[PDB]
Amino acid sequence: SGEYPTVNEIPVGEVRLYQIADGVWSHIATQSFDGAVYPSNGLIVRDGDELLLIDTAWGAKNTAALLAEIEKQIGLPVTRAVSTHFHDDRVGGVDVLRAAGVATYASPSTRRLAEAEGNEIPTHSLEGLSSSGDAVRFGPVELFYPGAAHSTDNLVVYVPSANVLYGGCAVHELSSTSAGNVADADLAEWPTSVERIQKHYPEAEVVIPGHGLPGGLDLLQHTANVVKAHKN
Ligand SMILES: C[C@@H](c1cccc2c(-c3ccc(CS(C)(=O)=O)c(F)c3)c(C(=O)O)[nH]c12)N1C[C@@H](CCCN)OC1=O
Ligand SMILES: [Zn+2]
Ligand SMILES: [Zn+2]
Repeated sequence: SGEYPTVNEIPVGEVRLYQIADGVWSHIATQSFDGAVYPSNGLIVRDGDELLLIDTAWGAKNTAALLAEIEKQIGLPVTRAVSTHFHDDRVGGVDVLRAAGVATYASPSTRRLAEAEGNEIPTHSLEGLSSSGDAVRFGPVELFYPGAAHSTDNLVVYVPSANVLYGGCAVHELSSTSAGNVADADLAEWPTSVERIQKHYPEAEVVIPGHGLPGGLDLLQHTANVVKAHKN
């Protein structure tokens, strides 16, 4: 009934949308992994009479449910998707998208990592993002490569019309007590990468983490804090 939906409020397989700003929504889904249930976020950005999707809903059936929820709540076609790193909460569902008319994109790094680790593989490579600090425009967003953080390939997304910063899994929610799943993380580089985000997007008004509740710019500093304390 209007608050941001949390992990215990979304059964695995169902998707909810949350209006962030005019023409900007997050999507929230839940998934089981190693015997625990986790929420995850993605983004939807209105692109004229089309929609740009950022990240899958963490699995094929969740991503089919995402498409159905978008048609119910928004009713515009998803034409393009970007995955912001290679893990299953970002690319799991790319095959569903690709069979539903969606052109799927990721950096070449993400594509190579997804292929090597047996995850689903976006079709199109996003050049111009291979050095930290790089930025490119993609429809109504800017894609930014901050450097290694949660993963070496992680991208963040800015919606300039709304000053919405979608951090993906390089950014954690304020309640987080650790740096999440650090399997592929670079804990030493992560604070430097967060500093790059902070410097590049100082006018962000909403910051959305890869998992959990959106907030303001404090999510970036909180992320740096928990990552440094995790590493130590
Ligand atoms: C599929 C993904 C994965 C699965 C399950 C959980 C997560 C979490 C996670 C965990 C805890 C918290 C709460 S908290 C900040 O308070 O600790 C959280 F917010 C997020 C993250 C993330 O942190 O983004 N991701 C997860 N996987 C799998 C793995 C693949 C490695 C392949 N080489 O790595 C990875 O990320
Ligand atoms: Zn990840
Ligand atoms: Zn994640």
